[PDB]
Amino acid sequence: QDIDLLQKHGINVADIKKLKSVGICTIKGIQMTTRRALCNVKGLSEAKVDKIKEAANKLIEPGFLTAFEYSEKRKMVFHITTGSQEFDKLLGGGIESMAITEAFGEFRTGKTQLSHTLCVTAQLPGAGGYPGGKIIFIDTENTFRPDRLRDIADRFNVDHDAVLDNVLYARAYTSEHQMELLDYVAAKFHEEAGIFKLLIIDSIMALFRVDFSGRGELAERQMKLAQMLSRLQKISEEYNVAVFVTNQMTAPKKPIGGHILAHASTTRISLRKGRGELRIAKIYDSPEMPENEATFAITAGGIGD
Amino acid sequence: QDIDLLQKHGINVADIKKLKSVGICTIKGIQMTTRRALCNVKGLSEAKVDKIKEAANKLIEPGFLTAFEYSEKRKMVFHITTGSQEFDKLLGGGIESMAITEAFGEFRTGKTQLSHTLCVTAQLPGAGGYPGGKIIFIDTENTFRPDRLRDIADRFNVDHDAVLDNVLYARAYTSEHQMELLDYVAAKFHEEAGIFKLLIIDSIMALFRVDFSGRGELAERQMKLAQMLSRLQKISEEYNVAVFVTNQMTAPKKPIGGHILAHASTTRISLRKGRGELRIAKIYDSPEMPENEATFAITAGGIGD
Amino acid sequence: QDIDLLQKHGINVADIKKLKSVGICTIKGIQMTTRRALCNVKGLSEAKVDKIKEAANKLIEPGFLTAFEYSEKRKMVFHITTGSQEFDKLLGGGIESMAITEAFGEFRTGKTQLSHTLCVTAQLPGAGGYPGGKIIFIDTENTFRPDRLRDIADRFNVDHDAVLDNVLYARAYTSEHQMELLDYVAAKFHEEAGIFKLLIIDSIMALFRVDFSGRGELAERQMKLAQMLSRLQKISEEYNVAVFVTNQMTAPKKPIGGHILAHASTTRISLRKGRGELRIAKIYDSPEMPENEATFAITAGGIGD
Ligand SMILES: Nc1ncnc2c1ncn2[C@@H]1O[C@H](COP(=O)(O)OP(=O)(O)NP(=O)(O)O)[C@@H](O)[C@H]1O
Ligand SMILES: Nc1ncnc2c1ncn2[C@@H]1O[C@H](COP(=O)(O)OP(=O)(O)NP(=O)(O)O)[C@@H](O)[C@H]1O
Ligand SMILES: Nc1ncnc2c1ncn2[C@@H]1O[C@H](COP(=O)(O)OP(=O)(O)NP(=O)(O)O)[C@@H](O)[C@H]1O
Ligand SMILES: [Ca+2]
Ligand SMILES: [Ca+2]
Ligand SMILES: [Ca+2]
Repeated sequence: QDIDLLQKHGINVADIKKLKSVGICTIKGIQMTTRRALCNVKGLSEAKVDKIKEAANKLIEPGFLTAFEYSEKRKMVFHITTGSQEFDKLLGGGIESMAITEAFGEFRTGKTQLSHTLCVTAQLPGAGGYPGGKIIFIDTENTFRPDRLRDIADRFNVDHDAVLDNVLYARAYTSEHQMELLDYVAAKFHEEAGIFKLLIIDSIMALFRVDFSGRGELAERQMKLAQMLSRLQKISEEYNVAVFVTNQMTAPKKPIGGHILAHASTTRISLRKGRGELRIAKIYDSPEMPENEATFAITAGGIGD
Repeated sequence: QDIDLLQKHGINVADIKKLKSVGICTIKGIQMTTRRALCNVKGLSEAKVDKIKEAANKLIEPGFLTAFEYSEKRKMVFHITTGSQEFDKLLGGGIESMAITEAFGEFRTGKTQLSHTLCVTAQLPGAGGYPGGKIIFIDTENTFRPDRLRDIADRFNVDHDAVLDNVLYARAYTSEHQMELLDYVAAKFHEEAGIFKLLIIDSIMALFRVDFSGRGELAERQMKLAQMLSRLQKISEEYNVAVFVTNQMTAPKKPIGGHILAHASTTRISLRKGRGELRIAKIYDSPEMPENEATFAITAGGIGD
Repeated sequence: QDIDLLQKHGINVADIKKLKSVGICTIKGIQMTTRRALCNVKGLSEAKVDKIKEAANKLIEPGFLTAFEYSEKRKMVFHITTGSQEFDKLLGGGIESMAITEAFGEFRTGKTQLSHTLCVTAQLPGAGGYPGGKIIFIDTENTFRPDRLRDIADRFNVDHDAVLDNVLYARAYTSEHQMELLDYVAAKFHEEAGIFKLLIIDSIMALFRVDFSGRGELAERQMKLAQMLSRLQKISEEYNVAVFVTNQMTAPKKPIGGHILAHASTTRISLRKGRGELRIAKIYDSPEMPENEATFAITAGGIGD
């Protein structure tokens, strides 16, 4: 899987070290990057930059699978529960494993509360044979109170050391620091193979919208979101991890980011408020599920019924 | 912390004094600042703008902390009491130290009275080992009667010189003067390290709403509030100070500013009137605390029971 | 104070006379005015609009005063008596000098009678070293009977020429004529420096309600009250004059204007009727004084005991 099986095909050891310096840590990463981007590194000319693909084509089929064989391949996709059974019923088992899930709401609809339950409920063996692993959290506003996890660790009856130890945390201060933080996401996913299960960005555009205030330069923000919306989709397919992002709204309402975020998101969940601690969850833009509604109440312990 | 430790890591003295000219005085202040805001200072170009960042990369980890190590880091967050124990119980210890707290009410619900007690009660050693320091006050309507402090200095039994000397005052006349006044906030926070504890803006939108009309030019204000709502969040994290702002209402009521202020605020407290001098305080949009209520009295001495 | 002191700091005579053409006649008047309101005068563009502000920056500190130094600065605030000692005791010395005071009542509670005493009692040297000066009156219904002053001039034992000569009068016919009348208020305040002490608008909303209907176009008024409620607060701070407005009521009662007037008013006095010629005065929304009551009488001579 890693860049070590290419040595027994023709590729020398002087190119392997330079290949891992750019970011490529997997064999699927060589087939996910174009030749133009591979020729932007000093030490590998076109002649030698095309020879690595020849050895990368004899490892995996560049062919056409039958759709019956593809359903056998799509049984490694897991599903992470939310904490409430009516809401998992809405998403069709929970949060998908090779996709990007978005949630947007007004201001108190429970977007940080949904992300705090997933830091606990994804370390627990649930349905479909899902074993449970560690969790990366990237927070952009400030809202990662770790004492809130010790409320949700009690209703699942797990100890507080093993639930505060499998969560890794890093705050991005700006959108460039949000960009450079995904290098350490891949470097942590690769050296610990298969014991990371999801990745949370607390908000993708708390830092994007603020930097580019001007209307005139707005277009570039759409070639810089498009960097990390496909960077994020490629990370979820090499390492088979879920991706959960949350979004804010603007003013009679619609989320921020427009059509690029709405296209690149596989599943969007709208969140609005009911009486007291009840909230409503509708489905926008899902490939399988229809537009239905549910009801989750924010309790001491996060999402419930 | 401050910028002399870059000098031993490859940066000459020739470019430090221009980084102190825009406003950056902290190692974290370069991590808060983009590579975009670092190019429009005249005299720093592209192959030399980068080497400050990678020499800032050796002072700090750009890594991923475990959440158990983050709880060890979040013991520098203090809590400032309000003046009444039932109301501190509602907020969970008082006013948080790395966040933005908002309070809105109708017209006599006690928003200026709550801000006048915090100019006295934050100079007093309270719970959690909070030592007590000085206070910045930015007032936008007119309501900073300093003789009201000499009513609240008596119920805590402190002398009147030491309670009128640790409060700094400046009135913003317009929203641009509100913007340029935060430069002197950082320049005062930096030369007196650690002996400033909070920052009060008496109202954020007494001046924002007036200059503009209605939907004629709605956009210019939501990218100009978004400047000083993240300017204010960044100041609270470099220097570890609390931020307390108050808000007005409009007409069956909801505050002014909409979703940008409602998103950027970590904690909102609604205030409404009871019989006589009793008021009610509900919680809107908190990351830890649930929606409860409490009663406080506006006595001679500010907030009481 | 006035605009000749900018001439010695780099500004030619060519651009002073156009700043005196929009209405700005004071060094503080440039600090009250944005860089936005300074561009729509034709003949002043972007690289030259800025240098007035930074040359206004050397006349004053843009800094932070200690609150002990601010109490030394707030001894130029005077207090004008009402005519009765029990009612001055309620307001804490009388009518404040850098604020907006509102009085509302049912229909015969004595709002015009209170305004007729202040045209006499403010020309008399009272408490706190208040010397006494001239008075601007803006009337909106019709009720400025000048023979009523010659009843109140007798109980203070002053002659009738010197009490009918220091009162200037102008009736606004509509709310736009109410708006354009504040230009002559500033032009009269500036050429006679320090010998004007208050400003009375007989009712702010006798004219702001006739022009607009119901809910169909409610907004065009809020954005237009908010013009002259901050226009009026800015006039009171450049020239240090009191502002007294009166308000009407509607139907179990509350005044007209809602939350914008209730926020922008520093002190509100409710007025209701007792037996015969006794009235009651309660305090709504004061920054210093508590909610108390004080009966006053409407005699031949206005307000008494
Ligand atoms: N411990 C708790 N118990 C019960 N309710 C809580 C608790 N903590 C927070 N809440 C409620 O959860 C809501 C806040 O949820 P939250 O996920 O923070 O929304 P949010 O979308 O992140 N707000 P924002 O980031 O500004 O958009 C509020 O209604 C709180 O009252
Ligand atoms: N010294 C005092 N003792 C008792 N009550 C007081 C005192 N000073 C003010 N009050 C009361 O406090 C209330 C005013 O509180 P305040 O905090 O100024 O409200 P506010 O929201 O700032 N008004 P506004 O700025 O126009 O929206 C009124 O009911 C006053 O009667
Ligand atoms: N010379 C006087 N001597 C005694 N009482 C008087 C005299 N002139 C007027 N009054 C009384 O004072 C009151 C006048 O009320 P006024 O000052 O007009 O309040 P008002 O609220 O402005 N009325 P309105 O303008 O219709 O809302 C009435 O009760 C009169 O009877
Ligand atoms: Ca949140
Ligand atoms: Ca106030
Ligand atoms: Ca009248």
